[PDB]
Amino acid sequence: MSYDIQAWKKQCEELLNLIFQCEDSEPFRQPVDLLEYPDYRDIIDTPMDFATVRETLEAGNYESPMELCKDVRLIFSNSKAYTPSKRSRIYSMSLRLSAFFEEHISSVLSDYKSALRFHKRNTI
Ligand SMILES: [Ca+2]
Repeated sequence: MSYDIQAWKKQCEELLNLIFQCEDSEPFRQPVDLLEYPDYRDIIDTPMDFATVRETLEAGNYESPMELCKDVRLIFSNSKAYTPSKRSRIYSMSLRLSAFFEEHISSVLSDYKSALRFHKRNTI
């Protein structure tokens, strides 16, 4: 629907589904095992992963798609910070998936911004 403040929830649910099914998401699907990799929290302040993102959205615990976007971007910035070189195949995966996410999220954010101005201002 045009001017739908709820539309982002379905749009982001679909986008996450397409990310989970993409081979490039494999390293990012689940929280890093902090017991297997006990230096991970030495480097990364705030772990994030696509399963946490998907559960947060399904729970209704994101206020806006900007919040979900900030979490997804944290996945990719965490991977950049943790991986040791741009030669890492894991970093390479994070670049391909990042570029895919950013291509699709822009219209979700734009559509949400317009919907919210309508929600706040309309005299229907
Ligand atoms: Ca790095």
